[PDB]
Amino acid sequence: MDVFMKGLSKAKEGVVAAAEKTKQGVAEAAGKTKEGVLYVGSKTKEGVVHGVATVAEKTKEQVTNVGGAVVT
Amino acid sequence: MDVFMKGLSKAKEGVVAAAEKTKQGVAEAAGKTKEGVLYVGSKTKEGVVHGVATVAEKTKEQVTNVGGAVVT
Amino acid sequence: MDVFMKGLSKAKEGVVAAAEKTKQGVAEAAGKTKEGVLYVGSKTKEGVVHGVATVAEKTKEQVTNVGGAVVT
Amino acid sequence: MDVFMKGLSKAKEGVVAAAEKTKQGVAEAAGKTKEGVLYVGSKTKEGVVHGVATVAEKTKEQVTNVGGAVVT
Amino acid sequence: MDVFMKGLSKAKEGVVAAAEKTKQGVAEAAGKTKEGVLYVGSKTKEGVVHGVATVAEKTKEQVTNVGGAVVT
Amino acid sequence: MDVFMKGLSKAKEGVVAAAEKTKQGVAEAAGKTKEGVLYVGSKTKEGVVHGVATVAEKTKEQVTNVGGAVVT
Repeated sequence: MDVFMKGLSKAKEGVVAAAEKTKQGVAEAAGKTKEGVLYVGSKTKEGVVHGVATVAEKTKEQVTNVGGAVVT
Repeated sequence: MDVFMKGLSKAKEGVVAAAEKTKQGVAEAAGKTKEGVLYVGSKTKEGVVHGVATVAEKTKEQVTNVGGAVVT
Repeated sequence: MDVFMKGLSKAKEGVVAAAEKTKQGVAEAAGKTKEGVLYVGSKTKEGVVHGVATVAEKTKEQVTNVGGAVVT
Repeated sequence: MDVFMKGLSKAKEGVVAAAEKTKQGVAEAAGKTKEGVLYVGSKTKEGVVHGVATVAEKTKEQVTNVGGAVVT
Repeated sequence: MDVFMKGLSKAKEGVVAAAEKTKQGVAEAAGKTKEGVLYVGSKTKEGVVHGVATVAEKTKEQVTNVGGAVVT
Repeated sequence: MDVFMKGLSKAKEGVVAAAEKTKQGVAEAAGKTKEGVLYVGSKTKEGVVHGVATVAEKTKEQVTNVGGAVVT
């Protein structure tokens, strides 16, 4: 539940770039997150949690652009 | 539950860049986070949590841009 | 639950850069965080937590930009 | 956005009564309430607010029952 | 945004009564309340707020019951 | 945003009563309350606030019960 607002992003002879909560080359395994969570008289059971992640880029001469400007 | 607001991002003969809570080349394993969490008369059980992560970039001549401007 | 506000980010013949709580080349394993967490008459049990993380960049001639400007 | 849950309300030779957030003989005028309200880059204007309320019961021998049991 | 939970309200040869956040004979005028309210880059204007309330019960021999048991 | 939890309210040859944040015979005028309120880069203007409240019960032989048991 994220809110993103941008009023009047004006650019003239320039660059108005903006990159929010971006993931790039990220490996996550068996993680638990909780935001704005309410438990009232509740029960929760959970067994073994097994997770494995991997991010392997073998790269050369890459131009990656998640938002913004790249002039090469 | 994050809120991102930007009013009048104006640029002229320049650069207005902005990068928020970005992850890049990040490895997370078996982590637990809690933000704004309320437990009321609740029970929670959890078994073994096994996690493994890996981020390996073998790279040369990379131009990565998550927001902003890159002029090369 | 983070709040990001920026009013009138104006740039002229210059650079207005901003990078918030960014992670880059970060390895986390079996960590527990708690922000604004309330326990009321609650029980919580947890088993063995096993985690392993790794971030290995073997790199040369990289131009990484998470927000801001990079002119090379 | 209220939640009301009742599990196994059992009664035997007795009374299981329950009255939640009830109003009775209540007068409200020109009040403003806000619960879980989020304003993001918003404008709000409001003129004169004129309100008048009145609750007048001229009564005798009344048996009022909002939930529960009344044995007279 | 209130939560009401009741597990196993059992009664035998007795009374299990419960009255939550009840108003009775209450007069409110020109009051402002705020619970869990977030303002982000917002403007709010408000004019004169005029309010008047009144609760007048001229009563005799009344049996009022908002939840619970009344045996008379 | 109030939370009300009750587990196993059992009664036998007795009384299990419970009254939470109840108002009765309460007069409020031009009051301002704030709970868990966050202002970020926000403006708020407010004019004259005029309020008047009144609670007048002229009563005899009243049996009022907001939760609990009344045996008369």
